[PDB]
Amino acid sequence: SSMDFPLANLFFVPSEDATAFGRRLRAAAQQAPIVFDTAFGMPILLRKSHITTAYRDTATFSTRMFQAGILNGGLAAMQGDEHARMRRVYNMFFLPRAVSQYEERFVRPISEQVVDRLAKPRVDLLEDFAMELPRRVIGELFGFPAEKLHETDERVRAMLRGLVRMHDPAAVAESQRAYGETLGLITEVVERESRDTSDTLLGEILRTLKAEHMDTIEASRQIVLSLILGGYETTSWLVANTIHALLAHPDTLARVRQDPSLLPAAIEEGMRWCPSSFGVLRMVERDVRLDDQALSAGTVVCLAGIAGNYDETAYPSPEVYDIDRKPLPAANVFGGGAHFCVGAPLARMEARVGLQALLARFPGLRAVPEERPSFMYGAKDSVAHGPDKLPVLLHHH
Ligand code: HEM
Repeated sequence: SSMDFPLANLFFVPSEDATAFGRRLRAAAQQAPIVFDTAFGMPILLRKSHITTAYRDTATFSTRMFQAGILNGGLAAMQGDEHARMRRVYNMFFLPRAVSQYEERFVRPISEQVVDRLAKPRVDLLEDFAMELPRRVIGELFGFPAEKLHETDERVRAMLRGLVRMHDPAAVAESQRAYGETLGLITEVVERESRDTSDTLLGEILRTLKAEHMDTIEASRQIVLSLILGGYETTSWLVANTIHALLAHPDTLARVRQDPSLLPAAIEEGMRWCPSSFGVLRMVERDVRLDDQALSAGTVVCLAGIAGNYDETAYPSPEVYDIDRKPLPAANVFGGGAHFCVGAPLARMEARVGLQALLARFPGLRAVPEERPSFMYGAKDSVAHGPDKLPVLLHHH
């Protein structure tokens, strides 16, 4: 629902160049501050000043559109003080100390097992590594088998598609259907790990929720749901895009293999160069003017904060994957303001620890030379921008 905005098609466009997405967004930002994306179904805010303002004025740009779907009752759908309260609690699970504990207890072991398992006939690091690792990690946080989560794949994406394409009745309906079909699993996990007294990081989370007097069936389900949507599906694509960036720049890959301390930068520059999400959705709560542009109350819009990822003035030669950029580029993929991804520290860590294992174990790692991946937003019916595959050779050396 928009007005005088140029039509555009920025998201669902395949390209063999992983930079195409970023460039397109940037190119559109230079033509106009707001466009209407016909495939994505809403006005897209592209100018940094509009976006940074919008992240901070939550009463004008709210997350109330999430109150009408499966995320109702979760953190993202909360507003004002209710959100602040609950965010305080979600924050406790992602503190540096907690995140390191997860690294030693789960993510390092699991990443090593996942990687050794590849030493397989025809390796695709998307399905065999980037999807595998986060799924197994969530498996272990729940005390639940990873193969049972793997069968939720199509449901997890159906759930997510209805959170983005909410202008689409069928996507919304399938999102609800899929949640209902996954409620059993989610409730089971909650019951086992809220049990008498047992031991999963999930158990610790549920005991914390109770200690803070926020223990409800909805809250417990929503946390579990978060861990699935973010810590499994969304994290996968961040790992995939980072890998691709390294494979596509073998000098940089070599440097990183020789000095793993370069990994955090490799990941942050990854998020700039080849971002896995677009930003965020927001509901305009009052008629608002943004320079010459007008938006009506009731319009859902997208803040495409990644349109700055290719601003030459901030990141010269934006097409170039340069892990030496300093300061490191600001991570627009996690959103902004009060709703900024609370799981980021876990996600960044899974990527670091997973990649380090991979590069340690296969010095010979390289892309298969003329099977170029294809990139688009909507890859595999997800809500990520990502490759369709990442075929690799693990030797010579
Ligand atoms: C790794 C586990 C993850 C978990 C458990 C998780 C969880 C969450 C939660 C609960 C929120 C809502 C926070 C709030 O409203 O205050 C959130 C927001 C968000 N997360 Fe994640 N997340 C994860 C990973 C990721 C990854 C890898 C990405 C993107 C690459 C991502 C992108 C986002 C974005 C863009 C938002 C903002 C939505 C908004 O501001 O409206 N997250 N995450």
